[PDB]
Amino acid sequence: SLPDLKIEKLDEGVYVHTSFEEVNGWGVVPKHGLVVLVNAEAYLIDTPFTAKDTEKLVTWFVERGYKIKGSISSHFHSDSTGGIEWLNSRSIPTYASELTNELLKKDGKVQATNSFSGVNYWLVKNKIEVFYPGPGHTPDNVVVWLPERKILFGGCFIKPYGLGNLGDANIEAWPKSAKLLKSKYGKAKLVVPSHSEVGDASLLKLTLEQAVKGLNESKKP
Ligand SMILES: [Zn+2]
Ligand SMILES: [Zn+2]
Repeated sequence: SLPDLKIEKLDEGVYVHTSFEEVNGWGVVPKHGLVVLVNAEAYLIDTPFTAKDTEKLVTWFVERGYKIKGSISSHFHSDSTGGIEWLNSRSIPTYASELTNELLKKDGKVQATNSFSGVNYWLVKNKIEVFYPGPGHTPDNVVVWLPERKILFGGCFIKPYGLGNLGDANIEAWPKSAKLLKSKYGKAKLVVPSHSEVGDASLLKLTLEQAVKGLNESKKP
């Protein structure tokens, strides 16, 4: 009564996990995150929505011989953070920016056990980089960059065709943030949005255009 968790190889050492929720007005919405393999260590880039799918995901990798070293959540909404509590319960390190952890707390959610400040953060040196482009979809949204394969996980900041719900957005800042992100990751081979298909670096430009339009629409009565 709700489509099963998918796990699909995207590139060498990189898998996309897709979990599903019904969202009022939007239908059955896929949520994409990654699993990144560094030698025999696995890192979750976003959790699924639920504890149950987070556990399915972890078990798939552990069964195949990988050690779950950590998760990083790209923003505070539950499509990035739903599994943090379960991971914490299993003593799997969970990561989020300081600002994401603040907004988890404000939202009455379980926090990541580890936090980081600043604009650039290496989760794994030379392998998994976290970048804060500025506010957009949410105040805290970050992207995750995999330098070896030139893969950008955009999370819910990358919105090539429409912005989604602006309830927690900073629409005034989003164009400036999008310009920064576009300027920094023109090199991306694959850009992975949360809620639409994988594309290339062109999704950075499309997101900027959407942000610009959305800011314009915000200024109409
Ligand atoms: Zn969100
Ligand atoms: Zn989302």
